[PDB]
Amino acid sequence: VGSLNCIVAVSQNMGIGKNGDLPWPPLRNEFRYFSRMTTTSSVEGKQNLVIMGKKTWFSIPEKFRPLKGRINLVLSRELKEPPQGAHFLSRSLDDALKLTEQPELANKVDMVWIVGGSSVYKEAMNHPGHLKLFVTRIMQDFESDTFFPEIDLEKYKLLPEYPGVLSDVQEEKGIKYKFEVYEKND
Ligand SMILES: Nc1nc(N)c2cc(CNc3cc(Cl)ccc3Cl)cnc2n1
Repeated sequence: VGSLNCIVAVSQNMGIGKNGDLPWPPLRNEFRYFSRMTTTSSVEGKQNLVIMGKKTWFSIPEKFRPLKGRINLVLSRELKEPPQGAHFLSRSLDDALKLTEQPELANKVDMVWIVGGSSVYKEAMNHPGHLKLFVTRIMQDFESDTFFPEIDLEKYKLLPEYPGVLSDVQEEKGIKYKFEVYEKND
């Protein structure tokens, strides 16, 4: 299995959701970036795995589920089988990553991308090991009801650039944003 990664877009007051939708109007190129980063696999004959909580799964418009070209795994203790359109179900993050070593996944998965929501991000971020965060900073405040966990900069180093990742300020629908990549290894 390849690298372990979180990807997120967050507003200036750390918001990632309001009522199961984006705090901000849709940003088409920002989404294109999320799709390209999560879908692109370095390794022939493998796909990337996306891991998400139940609420994150149901927040994706039906037409985009499952995320195409990616293996889709949902996390839930309540659900007893993968939701309609999803591929895998695990009770927890540690379980999902364990499954990634089983015969049925071991040779199929390249990168793993955690795509939300708050508790799954939080658990990943303080679990020892090599982890990157791909963070889009939406540089305004947006009313939100779910939030990104604190990034501990003592552990997470902001990379000065990354191949495939624009370094400069982006702007869509009047809203400035920028892409960042953080890395820890502990
Ligand atoms: N950088 C970044 N990282 C993520 N994890 C993202 C996740 C999504 C989720 N997809 C989606 C979700 C809702 Cl709530 C409404 C409509 C759509 Cl198309 C969209 N953009 C993302 N950008």
